[PDB]
Amino acid sequence: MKFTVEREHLLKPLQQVSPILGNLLLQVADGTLSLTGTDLEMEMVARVALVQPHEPGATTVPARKFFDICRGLPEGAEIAVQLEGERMLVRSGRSRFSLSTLPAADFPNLDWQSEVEFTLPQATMKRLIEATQFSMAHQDVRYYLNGMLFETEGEELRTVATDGHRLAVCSMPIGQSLPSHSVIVPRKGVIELMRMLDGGDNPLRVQIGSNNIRAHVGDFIFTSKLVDGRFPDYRRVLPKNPDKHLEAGCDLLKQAFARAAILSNEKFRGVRLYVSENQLKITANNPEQEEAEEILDVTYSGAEMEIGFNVSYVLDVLNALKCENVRMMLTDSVSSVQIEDAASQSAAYVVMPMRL
Amino acid sequence: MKFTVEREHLLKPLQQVSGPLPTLPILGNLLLQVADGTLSLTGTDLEMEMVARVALVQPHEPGATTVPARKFFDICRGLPEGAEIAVQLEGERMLVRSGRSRFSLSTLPAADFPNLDDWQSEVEFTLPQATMKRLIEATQFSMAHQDVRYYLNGMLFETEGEELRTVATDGHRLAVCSMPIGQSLPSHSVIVPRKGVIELMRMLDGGDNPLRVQIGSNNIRAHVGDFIFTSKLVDGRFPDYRRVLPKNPKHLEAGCDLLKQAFARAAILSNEKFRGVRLYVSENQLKITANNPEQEEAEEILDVTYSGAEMEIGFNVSYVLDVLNALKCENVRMMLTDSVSSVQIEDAASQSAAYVVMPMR
Ligand SMILES: O=[N+]([O-])c1ccc2cn[nH]c2c1
Ligand SMILES: [Ca+2]
Ligand SMILES: [Ca+2]
Ligand SMILES: [Ca+2]
Ligand SMILES: [Cl-]
Ligand SMILES: [Cl-]
Ligand SMILES: [Cl-]
Ligand SMILES: [Cl-]
Repeated sequence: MKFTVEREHLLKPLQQVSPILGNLLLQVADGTLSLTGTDLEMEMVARVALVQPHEPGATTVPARKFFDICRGLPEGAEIAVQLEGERMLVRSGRSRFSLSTLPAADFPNLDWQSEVEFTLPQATMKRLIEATQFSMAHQDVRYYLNGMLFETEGEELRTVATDGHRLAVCSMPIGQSLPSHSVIVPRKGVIELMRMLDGGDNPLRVQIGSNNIRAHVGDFIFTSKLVDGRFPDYRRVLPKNPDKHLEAGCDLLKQAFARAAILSNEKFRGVRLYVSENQLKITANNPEQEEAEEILDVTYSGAEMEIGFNVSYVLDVLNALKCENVRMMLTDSVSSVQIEDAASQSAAYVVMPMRL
Repeated sequence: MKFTVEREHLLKPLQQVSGPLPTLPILGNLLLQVADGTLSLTGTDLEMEMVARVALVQPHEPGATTVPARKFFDICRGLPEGAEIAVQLEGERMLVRSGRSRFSLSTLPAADFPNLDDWQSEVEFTLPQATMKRLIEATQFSMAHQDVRYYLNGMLFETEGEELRTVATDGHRLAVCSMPIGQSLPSHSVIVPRKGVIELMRMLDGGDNPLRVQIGSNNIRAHVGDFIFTSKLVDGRFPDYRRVLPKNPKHLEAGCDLLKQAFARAAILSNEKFRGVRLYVSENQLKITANNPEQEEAEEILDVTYSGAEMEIGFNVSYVLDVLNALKCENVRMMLTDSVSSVQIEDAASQSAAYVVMPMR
C-alpha cells in the first residue's frame, strides 16, 4: 500500500474520522484513499482522490498519532506513505515516522438495507438538530431518551428530543412526499452528524434502515446504529388548551432570568414567575436568605398566576430560539408551558414547572 | 453607606479585585468602602490583596461593608449596558437596585475583613507595564507546582544595579530574565508567591500607564492606574541562578519555529510519561528522534549552525517546547557541554533571558 498526497487534502477527512477502535482504516483502491473511523456504534468514511502514483492495499494505524503527525507538518506539505510489514512509514520533507499497524482484516465493519430515503439541504438538517439537541437526555436509564427522534411525515422531516422534564420539537419542509416513519439516533451519533455539516450549500442524502441511519454529504459517509425503544409522542406532551398567553422580548426575558438566577439555590436553580395584567415578576431566593426581583412589561392575557421554572430549561429554549419576541402559552400553576418564537411555528418547546 | 455608579465603571474593578478569590465565608467577600468621594473595593486571600478606587460622581454616603464578590460581580455584569447601579447598606443586607431589578445580598462586617499589616518600603521604582509583562512571561512557566520545597512554587524578583530580574525553577529546569529600568537600585532578592505573580500579570492593561513598585523585607506592592496590589513574600532562600548556569558550555543556533515544530512532531511518538527525545548534534545538523515502547519512531532532521564535537543527549521534550514557546523569537542558541550535563538555551539575538534544562537518562 503506497500513496503520496497533499497534507491539505487529508486535513478535513482526518478531522471527521478522528485497541483497534483507536485506529483508522486506510484503504487504497480504484484511485481513491478511504479513511474509516469507528467506535462499533457508528462509523465515518472519508474519501480522497489520488492523482500521484499509488499502490492498492490497506492497513490500520493509530488515529490520533497519524492525525497529529499530518496536522503537525507545515502548510503546503506533501505526505508519502508506504506499508512496510507491521509498520507504516510516513514521510514529508526530512520528517520521518514509523507507526505500528493492526491488520485491515481485523478492522470492525458495521451490512443492512435502506427502507426510507430523501435528500435535503445540509442547512435544513443543521437547523433541525440545533433546534432540539439540547433537550436530549445524557445518561438516562431509559436509553431511548439518550438521543433524538427523526420522523418523516407528509413533506416534512421532524426532530424531537426530551429528557422527561423538557421537550423540543422542530419540523421543516423537504419538498417531496414522504412515508410516515420514525427512528431514534443515539446522542453520540447526533453530535457526530452535526459535526459533519459545515453550512455550505451542499445536498445531504439520508438513508434509514430498521437498525441504522446513513448520511452522505460531499465525500463523507456517516453511518450509525439506531436506539430501539418507544419514544414519547410529542403530540401528547404539547399542552392541549393553554388559555393564558404571555409575549415578551426574548432578550429581556433571558437577561431577567439569568440575573434572578444569581440568587437562586446553586444546586437546583429556579425562579418564581408571577404573571398579571401587562406584567411579569421573576423572583429568586437562596439558603442565605438573599433575594432577587425582576419586573418586566409584557403582553399578557388571562388570569393572574404564579409558577416556577428551572432556569437552565428556560435559558436553553431562549438560546435556541434567538428570537425577537417569545410566546409562552400557560394553563395553570401545575402544568407544563409551551414556548415558541412569536414569529415562527417551525419549532416548539414544552417545559415542566418547578416547585419552589 | 450608599452609592450609585454606572455599570461599566464598576465592572473591571470588580473583576480585578476578585482576582485573589473560599475556605471561610468572609474570604469570598469584597470590602466596599465609601470615603472622601471614592468607592474602594478590596479582595484578599490572606496572602495578598487587590484594591480598586472608583470615583463617585453621583450622590453618595460614607460607610463600609463586605458582600459576596461573585454574586455582586455577576449582578453588575448581567445588568443592561449603561445600567445605573444603586447600592445601599442595610445592616445584615446590602440592597442593589437598577431599573426594575432588585437584589439583596448578605453582609459581613467591614471590621471583620482581614487587613494586611502596615509595612515599610525599602526600595521603590517605576517601570513600563510592558517590561513587567516581559519579565513574568519569560519565566512563569518554570515555577514549580505544589512542590514540598515551597520557595520553588513562587518567583524570585531581584533588583541589582540598573536591572530588575525574575527567576523561576522547579529543580528540573530554570528560567531567568533581566531587563533594564534606567534607575539605580539597591540589592534586594524576594520571592513572590504563585498567585501573586498571576495577579501582577492580570493587572497590566497594556496601555501607557506606568507601574510603580515598592518592595520591603516581607511585602511587595504594585500600583497601576486606580489599582493597588499588595502581597506578602515567601519566606525562604531561593537557589542562585548564577550557580546553576553551565560552567562553560559547544554552541548550536537554529530557527525557533523550525525547531519548535520538529520537536512538536517528534514528541507525538515520545514515551507517554517520560516525554524523552534524543538529540544528535553533528556538523551543521540537528537530528531529533523519539520512540516509545511500541517501537514507533520519529526522526526530524534540521539544518542548523553547529561546529563542535558530535554528541547525543536526551531531553524532556515538554521542557524544551516550553522554552521555545516563551522565547517567541526568530533564532535560538543552545549551549551544550556533554550528555550528562544541562543545556543553556537563549534567544540567539539577546542574553536578557536564559534557560537551563537538565538532560534525561
Ligand atoms: O409534561 N411535560 O412537559 C413533559 C415533558 C417531557 C416529556 C417526555 N415524556 N413525557 C413528557 C412530559
Ligand atoms: Ca467514528
Ligand atoms: Ca498543499
Ligand atoms: Ca446610564
Ligand atoms: Cl479529493
Ligand atoms: Cl523512521
Ligand atoms: Cl413541529
Ligand atoms: Cl456518498
